[PDB]
Amino acid sequence: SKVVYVSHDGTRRELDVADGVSLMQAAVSNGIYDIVGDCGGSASCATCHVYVNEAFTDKVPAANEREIGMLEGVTAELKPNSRLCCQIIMTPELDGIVVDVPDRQW
Ligand code: FES
Repeated sequence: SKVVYVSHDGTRRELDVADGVSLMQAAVSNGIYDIVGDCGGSASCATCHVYVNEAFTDKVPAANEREIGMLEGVTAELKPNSRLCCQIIMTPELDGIVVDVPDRQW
């Protein structure tokens, strides 16, 4: 299923991501270096911060309490569409989801 990662400079990278893989796992394993994923995906670090495109923000499962506690500490601007992408699990229904990657994670 297609996921489009748009870097801060505007370059769009479309990856095909298998069911059940987090957007963070697909990013880090494919050289999307602007997503760090330091804690390994347990919503313990805030370094997989992305901005979910408005056409998909309400299409993905809501942020649980742990993700909310960690989003508080993102280093780039926190926005209404900020999410930790290790919390976004790919499904066929999300095909085409676009996320914009901030210019910093640390
Ligand atoms: S990889 Fe650590 S919060 Fe997402």
